[PDB]
Amino acid sequence: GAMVVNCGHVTAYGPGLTHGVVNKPATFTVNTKDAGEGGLSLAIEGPSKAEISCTDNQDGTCSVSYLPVLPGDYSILVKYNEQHVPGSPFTARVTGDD
Repeated sequence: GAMVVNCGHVTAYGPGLTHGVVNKPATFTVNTKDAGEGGLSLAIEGPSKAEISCTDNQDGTCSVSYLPVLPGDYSILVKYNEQHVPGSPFTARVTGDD
């Protein structure tokens, strides 16, 4: 196992890779810390689809924002330069309220 002092050039983390909330915005964080200013990409699968928005900020992240509209096992596909990341895929288990 790794430590916090030796992490990779580009990472994806947060509760939005592993859980969800139907009809309220689901989010997680990505960080191109030695990879660059950005340029990575995503795709999301499941029983249903999402809009996969993002925000630039001033903190160096590529902050991802999506919206699950039906309860399900929403599979994140992270890619870095045309191929998948070292920990891909991920699966956001979205729970419902109605």
